[PDB]
Amino acid sequence: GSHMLDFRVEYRDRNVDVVLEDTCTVGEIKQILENELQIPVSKMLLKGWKTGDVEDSTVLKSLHLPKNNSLYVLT
Repeated sequence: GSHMLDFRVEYRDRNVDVVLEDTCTVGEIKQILENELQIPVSKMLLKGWKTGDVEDSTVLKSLHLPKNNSLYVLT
C-alpha cells in the first residue's frame, strides 16, 4: 500500500537498501535480497528483528515498525 518501510541490510560490510510496503511479508525482503546479493534464500539467515517470533510469513505491518530499520544477513 501507501505506507513504506526502509530496511538497510548489512552483508560482508556492505549495505543493501530494501524498501517495500508494510503489507509485504518478511520473506519478500529475503526474495529481494536473493536477487540483490545472488544468494538463494535457503542459504541466508536474515536477522536483526527487535522482537521474537518473526517468520517469513510475518506481515511487516503487524510489527508496527518505524520508517527506517536495520537488518543483517549471515551465510
